[PDB]
Amino acid sequence: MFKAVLFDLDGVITDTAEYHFRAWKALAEEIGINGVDRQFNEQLKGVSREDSLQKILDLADKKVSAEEFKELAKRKNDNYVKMIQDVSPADVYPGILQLLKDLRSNKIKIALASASKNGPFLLERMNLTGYFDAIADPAEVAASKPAPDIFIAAAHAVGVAPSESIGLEDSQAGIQAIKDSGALPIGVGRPEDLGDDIVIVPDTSHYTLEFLKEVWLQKQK
Ligand SMILES: [Mg+2]
Repeated sequence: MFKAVLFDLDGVITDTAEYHFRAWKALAEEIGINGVDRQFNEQLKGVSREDSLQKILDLADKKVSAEEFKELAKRKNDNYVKMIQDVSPADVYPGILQLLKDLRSNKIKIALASASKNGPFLLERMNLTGYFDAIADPAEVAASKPAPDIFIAAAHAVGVAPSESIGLEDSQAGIQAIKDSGALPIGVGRPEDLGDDIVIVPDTSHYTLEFLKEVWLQKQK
């Protein structure tokens, strides 16, 4: 039986991409760049802060200095911090709170496996701090997803080996990170984006303790 569940933040617990979008839209409007709409936000999914800023500058074929590029990326981060003050328990994805309650009552460890520098603050905004046993130590993460580092760190933070854990993710890079950590991946999303080899669920409402137990026992063959 598994002893821990390692949670990714964006796309599993909540939608932080929406707040990243509002941050980028605020920056674009300030510097006078049109086109940062909902359809453009899809080109920013799973893309780094630097490459995302470049895509926004590309919308106006705008060239900036290395110093101004750094300043704009900083200004976006400041915008993001202001945007996330609005995160509330209403932001929690369906089924996640009940899963957290069920894991805690069954003495199964809960860890946050996120590359977010605002992870604990977001859990606090969502009233989820009491369910989390530990957050992955950023000092033990040398490389990001697809590298297994973050999931290995999350498992270790709750006192378990990755092999005794289940990892929940919405991205292909994150699924690969769980696989290489030794933990069992259960993905969330469309089969067109994630692939056949692992167990995938359409949405987070399917992430029940009953289902996690079933999948775990099935993969012990
Ligand atoms: Mg994610």
